[PDB]
Amino acid sequence: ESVPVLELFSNIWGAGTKTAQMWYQQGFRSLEDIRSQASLTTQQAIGLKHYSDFLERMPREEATEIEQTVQKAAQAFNSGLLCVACGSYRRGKATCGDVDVAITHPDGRSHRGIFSRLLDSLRQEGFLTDDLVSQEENGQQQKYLGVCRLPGPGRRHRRLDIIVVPYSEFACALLYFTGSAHFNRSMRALAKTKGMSLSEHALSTAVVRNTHGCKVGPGRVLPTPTEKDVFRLLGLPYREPAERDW
DNA sequence: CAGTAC
DNA sequence: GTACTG
Repeated sequence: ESVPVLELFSNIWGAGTKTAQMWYQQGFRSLEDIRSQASLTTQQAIGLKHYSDFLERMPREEATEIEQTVQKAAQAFNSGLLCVACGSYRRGKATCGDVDVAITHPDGRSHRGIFSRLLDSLRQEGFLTDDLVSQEENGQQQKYLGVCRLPGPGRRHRRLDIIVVPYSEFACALLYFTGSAHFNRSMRALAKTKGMSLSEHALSTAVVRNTHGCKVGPGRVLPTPTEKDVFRLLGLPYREPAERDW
């Protein structure tokens, strides 16, 4: 009966195995026990009150409405901005556990300062209901993880991820956000073999390494306007997102 | 460390 | 395999 309890606790957002185990040793057995007695982070507190909803996958159609809600608000600030949903949605599978949204501008200048008031604009609609994390200091990009909910009767809370990237990095950002995770690992794993490096920011060549293969060199960054450029520079056949669902 | 994003 | 903040 311990294993199921570790399952129950691990399905709380923000809680993993180490926390589930600690909660078990404290004698906690139910979600009610956790809510009333355990020390929760604001994250864990939010994931616990949205436990059922976060546990339910969403239809592709509803993920569209979520992206468009983001898209419309973002563009109101600017016509130029691109709001492309990634992750499970872009890979084209029928259900989504979350909605990943990448945002950029063709020029590479107009994207700055939007992130802060885009989030503010969404909160006024009543769209955003909770915030999980913010990474304002992330290179030239910002990432937000929060909880939204579409207008209307009988609607569930959903996990929402927003990142804002420069057009110089829009390629590797999409390559990261669409995934999948296993797919991203394998591709970056191949980069180490070829003496390169792949991040959500850029693909880099001439990357130095030591005897034990630990990285000591930043390498030089190769310009990649789109997803096909990085695929080509890696000596690999391009694959569509649907083909990326590993 | 632990948990998370893909 | 990278890369964040908690």
